[PDB]
Amino acid sequence: PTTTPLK
Ligand SMILES: *[C@H]1O[C@H](CO)[C@H](O)[C@H](O)[C@H]1NC(C)=O
Repeated sequence: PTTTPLK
């Protein structure tokens, strides 16, 4: 249910 500084 989250994310991260992807490309
Ligand atoms: C966001 O960065 C995190 C660092 O722990 C992970 O590498 C995660 O897979 C990244 N999200 C995406 C969509 O690449």
